Parts: sequence; C-alpha cells; structure tokens
Amino acid sequence: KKVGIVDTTFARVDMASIAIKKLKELSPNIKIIRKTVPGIKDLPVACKKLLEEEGCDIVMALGMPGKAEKDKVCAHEASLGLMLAQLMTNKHIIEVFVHEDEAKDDKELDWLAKRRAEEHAENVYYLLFKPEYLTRMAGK
Amino acid sequence: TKKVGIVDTTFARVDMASIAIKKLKELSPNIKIIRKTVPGIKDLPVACKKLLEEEGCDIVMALGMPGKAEKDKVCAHEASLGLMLAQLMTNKHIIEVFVHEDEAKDDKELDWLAKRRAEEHAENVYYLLFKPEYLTRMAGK
Amino acid sequence: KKVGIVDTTFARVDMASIAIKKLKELSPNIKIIRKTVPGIKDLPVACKKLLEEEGCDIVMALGMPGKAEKDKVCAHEASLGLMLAQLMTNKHIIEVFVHEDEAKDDKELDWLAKRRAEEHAENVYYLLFKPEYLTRMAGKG
Amino acid sequence: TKKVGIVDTTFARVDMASIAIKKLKELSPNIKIIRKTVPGIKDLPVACKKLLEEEGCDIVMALGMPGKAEKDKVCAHEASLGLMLAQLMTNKHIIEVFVHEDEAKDDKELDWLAKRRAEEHAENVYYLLFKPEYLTRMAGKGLRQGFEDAGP
Amino acid sequence: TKKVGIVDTTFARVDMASIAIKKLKELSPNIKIIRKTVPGIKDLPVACKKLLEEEGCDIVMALGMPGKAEKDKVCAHEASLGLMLAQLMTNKHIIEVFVHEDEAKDDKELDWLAKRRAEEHAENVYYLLFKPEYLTRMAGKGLRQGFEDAGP
Repeated sequence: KKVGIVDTTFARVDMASIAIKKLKELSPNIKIIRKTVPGIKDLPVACKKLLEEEGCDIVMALGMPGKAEKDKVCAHEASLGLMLAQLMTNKHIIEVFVHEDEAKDDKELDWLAKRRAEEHAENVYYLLFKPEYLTRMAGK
Repeated sequence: TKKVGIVDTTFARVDMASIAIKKLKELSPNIKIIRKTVPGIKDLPVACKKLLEEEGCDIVMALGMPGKAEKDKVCAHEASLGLMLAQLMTNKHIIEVFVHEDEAKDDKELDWLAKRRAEEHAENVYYLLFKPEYLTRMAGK
Repeated sequence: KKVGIVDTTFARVDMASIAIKKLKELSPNIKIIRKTVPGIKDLPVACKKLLEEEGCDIVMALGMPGKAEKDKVCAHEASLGLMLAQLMTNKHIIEVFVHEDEAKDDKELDWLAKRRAEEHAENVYYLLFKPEYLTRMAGKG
Repeated sequence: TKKVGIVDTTFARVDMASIAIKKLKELSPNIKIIRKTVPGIKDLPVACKKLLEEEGCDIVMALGMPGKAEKDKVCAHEASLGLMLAQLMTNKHIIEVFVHEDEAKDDKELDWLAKRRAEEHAENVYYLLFKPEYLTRMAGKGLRQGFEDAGP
Repeated sequence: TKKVGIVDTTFARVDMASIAIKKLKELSPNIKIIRKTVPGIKDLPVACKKLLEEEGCDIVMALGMPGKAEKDKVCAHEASLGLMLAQLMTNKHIIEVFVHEDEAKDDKELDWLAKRRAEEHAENVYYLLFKPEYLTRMAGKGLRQGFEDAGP
C-alpha cells in the first residue's frame, strides 16, 4: 500500500521522520511518498494531488498552527480544505495538527508533536490493515 | 431491502453503535448493517461517504462524542460540515449523532444521554426508511 | 408548477400547513410535495432530493432553531447546506428559519412563525408566476 | 454583445440597481442588461448563478443590504460564501455589492453610500469587461468603493 | 514549470506584484508571467481559477491586503476558503499572499512587510515549480514569510 505524507516548512518540529519510521516498523515493505509545502493552507491540494496522481491509498497531513487568533482561523480553513479533499477522493487524510498552544515550552512541543505523529501513524496502519481492531476499540 | 451504514470512533467514551444496531434490528429485523470505525470525529465524513457510495448504504449514522473545549466545538463544527457536504454529493441522508461532553452534568448522565440519543436516532433512521409519512404526523409541533 | 415543502419534527410550530394553505390559495393547481425530517441538519439533502428526484421547481425549508449558541452554529451549518444545495441544482430553496430568539414568549413565537411561513409562501408564488412584482418591490418601494 | 446580470432584493432599504444600470449604460450604451429581484440576501447566489449559466450573462452584480444584527451578519457571510462558490462553479465574476446598515449613520447616508458603492462597482464591471489592464494600473492604489479611496 | 499567474487587487494599499515578478524572473529568467488585477479580495478566487484553467498557469500567487475591521477579517476568511476550493477543483497550488493591515505599526512597516512576504512567497513558488525536494530539507524548520524565521 501507498501512504502520502505532507508536511510544512512553517512547522517548528519535524513530525514526518517519526511518522515514516512508525509506518515502516509496522509494515516493512509499505510504500511512502513525501511532499513538503510552505504552510498549512497549502496542505489540502498537495494531499489531493498525492491521492489522485501518485496512487496514494491514504495521506497524513502534518501541520503546526501558531498561537494567534489568526492562526486558529488558518488551521480551521485548512482543516475544512482537507475534509473537502477527502470527500472529492473517497480516501482518508489523517489531519495531524499540533498547535504551539498545546505545549508549555519548546522541549515539550518537540516531544508532543512527535508523539502525536507516531500515534496517528499507528492509526493509518490500522485503517489500512487492521480495521477490525479499531471497531474492537469503539469508544474506550 | 435496506442497508444502514454505521460509522463511529475510538475516541468517544460511550459505544453508541451497539445501542443503535440493536434498536435497528428490533424495529426491522431484515435491515442490512455495515459498520466502520475511525480514530476521530474528523475522519467521519469520508467514511460515511464511502459507505454510501461504495458499500450501497441507503443511509448512514455518524456517531461521535465531542469534547467540551472551545477547540472541540470547532472540530465538531468542522466534522458536521463535512457530513453535510458528503450528503449533498450523494443524495443520501447521514444522521449526525453528536453527543457533546457539556450536554450532561457528569459521566453517569453522559453515558445515559448517549445511549438514549443513539437509540432515538436509530428510530428516526427506521422511520425515514420504512414510514416517512410517520415523521409528517409529528411535523412542526 | 411544483413546490417541495420540507419541515422537521423537532420544530415547535407547524409552518408547513400554513405555507401550503397560502400557496393553494394563490395558485389552486400548484402541485405540492411534503417531506418531514427529524432535525434542521437533515433539511438540505431532503431539499436537494426533492429538487432533483421529485421534479420540484422550488423548495421551502422550514425550521425553528433554538436559542443556544449550539443551536445557532447548527442553524448556520443548515443554511450553508441549503445554499450549497441550491447551487448544485440551479433551483431556489426558500429558507424559513424562525429562531426562538426572534420573539418573546411562545405566543408571539407561534404567531411569527405562522406569519413568516405565509409571507415566504407568497414570495415563492411570486418567484414562480409574478417575478416582476418582486422587481417593483426591489429596495423596498 | 456583452451581457450583465443584476440581482437585487426586496429586503434592501435602498434601490442600488438603478444606479448600477445607469452607470453601465453610460459607460457602454449597447451593453445587454438582465435584472432579477429576489426577497433576500440568501436568495442571491442561486439567482446569480442561474443568470450566468441560463441567461448567458458574462458577469453579475449581486446587490445586498444586510441588517444591523449579529444574526444578519451571519446571513451576509452565508451569502458571500454562496456568491464565491457560484463564481468558481462557473468561471465568471459576481461583484458583491453588499452595504451593511452598520456602515452609515442615518438613512440619508445609507442612501448615499449604497448608491455610490453600486456605481463604483458598476465601473469596475466595465473595467473587467473591456479594459482589465486599467485595473493593473491601479494595483496597490488603495481604492475604495462607497467611501473615499484609502490611497497607497 | 513554465507558467505563473499573479492576481492582485486595487483595494490593497501596497503594490505586492512587482516585487514577486522581479523575484520570479531573477530566479528563472525565462519564466512566463501573467497578471490579472481585481477590485477586492473576494474577487480573487475566480480570477485565480480562470488563470489556472483558461490561461494554462501551473501555479498562481493570490495577493491581497485585508483591512483592520472585524468585517475585513470575515472577507479574508471567505476569500481564503475560496482560494482553497479553487485549488481543490484544479489540482494546482494557489499561494495565498495576504498581508493584514493590523500586522504593521505604520505605513512604512506595511510597505516593507508586504513586499518581503511577497518576495519570500515568490521564492516558495520557485521551489515548488523547480526544486520541491529543497522544501523537504526545510520541513519542520523555522520558516516564515515577511517576519523573521521562527526557527525549529
């Protein structure tokens, strides 16, 4: 299977490398394609292109919204864009958004975004290969 | 015959899917049921559309229990919009079953409320499938 | 000509009956089709299905949104759905949303819902038959 | 040749259409002009799109006058999205001529403002249709429709 | 790739297009450029889409400057979704270059900020067109357009 991973230069933490590593751990021969875009608002088309043009069965969308009110609106815009990209291709995009807000300092933020990217990576795996497991875990 | 798709999450703290399936099978024992579980509420829109367009579901139920934070309301509002888009792209209903965290006073109430709501929306799904004119009798009022 | 009328069970006034009465008043041989959905979020697809599958020329979406901030967010999602539904099918849907916000007490609420269903039903008649009366009334006078 | 759709409302407190039409016809005596009136702002988008796709309109003016209330502002935002989606689904412009009641003090000013906004937007229509490169001369020039230009 | 569209407005108070154009030609001298100017920020989405679909642009820069009021804030949000929707309908990037007036403390800063953000985004286009593996090198780093890089 093919997974697309779309990250940004805006993000203050590399989430991609740990997503990749988690995916390869769980399914050694799984195919990965990486695309990097400037900002969170560039994520929806890049994800869609990857789903429609590069054969990706699923995509992970990696972003890190800033602290401001304007950044919360940006992320909301991008969130909706991802939802539309998904409805246009009957394919999943797991939105991996870690707000800077969510950590108390840089060291915590680095750890948090990477742990979130790993966890969503696990989910991508389960959605691809073990979608009976997610049912077993239905709500706690 | 009729097919209902049921999409829920791992994140939610009540299993509403079981509540609704059971309700559905008692009112009409020959309804077909396909289930799909997604990590979170924002993954509900595609999964519902997929079940509608690819698995021949006549209708879908989308189940989730949003959190209480101001950022949970946005995610839920995000998801609800996807659900509405998914429906207009397929001329098929999706019944949204979102039970927010603040809608009950504690955990014990939240579990009971979510149970009640999942059952009630399953009733509505039944009416929409088999007696549409029974919703009209209680229209408005 | 054919009008679709979509209401809810959740609503607290029968607006549908009032719209239908006015409509058959102004045009005795207008064909009417009704569909009742549980809630406001279920309105847009019902409206779109009527427009596209039932040969409705125009549709009236009728609902009675609550007072809560949650009810307002829901109503807003509903209105966007109705707006997208109209663009995908080059057909009008006339929104008759009456928020509990707009009246004091139920007495006035009941009356205002009724009056709105009527005046909008008239607008529907005009769009269908006398679109040049609306032009006369553009910018109020 | 060259056709303009003008869509307005009965809800509006001021007639903006007559200004826009008069401006268009003085800018281009031969332009074809199509009018349609709807009850309200939420009715604008489908009316606009129908005008573009069914009546062969090259461009449309959507004229709207939202009320003062926060509920009105929500609907205005809903119409605005609608207008924007209509344009995308039919690669044609719709010029949003929305005048809020918040924008003026008194009715005399509301009357003045809405009419001047409609007129300046009518000229922009002339420009998109016949002389788009003029708008390029005016890139970054702080131009305002209604109230006076901000400037660079 | 060969073709870039640049869409700006008359509303904006700083000419953002010239600096982006200059950057583009500096990095890739033979690059094709096409410009359209619209009145406002809400007119950006369709102009952008037509350039992608009817003028054969590989990518577009959408340049605008939202005003200060909580109503220009809504206009830009509306305009941003439009931009995203235009991108998803085509499978083509539109780089949004919005400089809100609230971000600068006077006009001198705003001229500076808008020009810088435009230039850096123009550099981002270059990479997206020609060197997209470099953006992967800068994945998760401090990168900002206009204001100084935040750092990892």
